[PDB]
Amino acid sequence: MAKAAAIGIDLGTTYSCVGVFQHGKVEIIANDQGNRTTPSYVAFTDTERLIGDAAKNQVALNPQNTVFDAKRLIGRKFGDPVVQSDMKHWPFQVINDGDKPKVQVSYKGETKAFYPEEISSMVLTKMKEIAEAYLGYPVTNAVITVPAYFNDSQRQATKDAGVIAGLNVLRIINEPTAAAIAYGLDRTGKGERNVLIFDLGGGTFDVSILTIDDGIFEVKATAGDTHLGGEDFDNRLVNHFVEEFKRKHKKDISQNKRAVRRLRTACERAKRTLSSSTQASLEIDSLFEGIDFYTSITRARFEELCSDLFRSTLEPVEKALRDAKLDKAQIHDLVLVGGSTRIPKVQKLLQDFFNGRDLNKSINPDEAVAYGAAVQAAILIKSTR
Ligand SMILES: Nc1ncnc2c1nc(Cl)n2[C@@H]1O[C@H](CO)[C@@H](O)[C@H]1O
Repeated sequence: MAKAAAIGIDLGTTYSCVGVFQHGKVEIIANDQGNRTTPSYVAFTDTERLIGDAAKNQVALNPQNTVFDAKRLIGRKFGDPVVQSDMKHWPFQVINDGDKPKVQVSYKGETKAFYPEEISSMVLTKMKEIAEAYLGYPVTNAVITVPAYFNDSQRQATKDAGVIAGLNVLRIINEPTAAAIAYGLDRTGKGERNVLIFDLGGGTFDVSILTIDDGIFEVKATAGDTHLGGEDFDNRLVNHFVEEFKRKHKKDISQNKRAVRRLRTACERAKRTLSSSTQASLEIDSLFEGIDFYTSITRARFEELCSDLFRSTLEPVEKALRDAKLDKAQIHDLVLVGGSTRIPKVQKLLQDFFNGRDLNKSINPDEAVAYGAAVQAAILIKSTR
């Protein structure tokens, strides 16, 4: 029953996703708000702890006590220059507990501090409960994914997050490996198969090159930008619309925190529409000083606004190829991961770079990692019996 069942969890930087493999198919499980992915956010309020959508939904009202980006801290020492640099950009407090970072917040009127693995365990507990509501019984066996570049300390702290969350961690597997499994790229028989995974998420960009030799995965190269993602594209749209509001009304809205956040969420929404329509409409009632902001933007203008950022995704692709010592024509498969890979201009730039090649994109790119983890979790629980 429950003991013969296992879930696959993509514990992402900005969003998490859970899947289950049963009756010959992967089911990506929707949360209680009907969303197939859940924000990797934990909010501490005057009455409760919120996880996911409810936590992300009140981030503007409670920024000091809304934790996100715990994955950037997990398995790291406080003195790590990555931690010291990131801390300057977070509205929540990060404290030092014997060279270990803790996020410090106000919860039910009291000061509390949490290890990154405790924050990530709250996200994992939510994914576990989302799976349990779908299945109708508690599932505790899980495969949890991590970036291919995670070291042993980061892998161990992710496993620790799983244990705190009440999950039996069958295995910690690499995100690009789970994506290659999702497309069945490890079941093509014999001979070395070179796979490139292009993973453009909400806040990070990862390029991975893998060689699959008779089911055995080998990481040949990892490249990318840990601070490039979908939210940089939302921010480019925001600057455009702030400048358009200034041209139409001779008013600067950039200082009105509420106006900027309402514009940001509307921009993120319009950006998604631009992946399937050649225009998107913004409909903001009373954006600033009672002025409605009803406008539109073409896909051509959005592509111009992010042109340099889209083009920058090709440097880590070239870098990964040189590190792996492979030319373009030596790559057998190209896999898209992350919601931002739905952007037509991004697909076109990657396909043209690989000389007109087809892209593996039939699986929802923000779901491919959980899909593969779910497949692996099923194989692993079956072998355990
Ligand atoms: N249809 C889409 N067109 C463009 N961007 C998209 C799309 N869907 C998602 Cl999710 N994202 C973005 O992916 C990230 C999460 O993986 C977020 O930045 C989200 O906006």
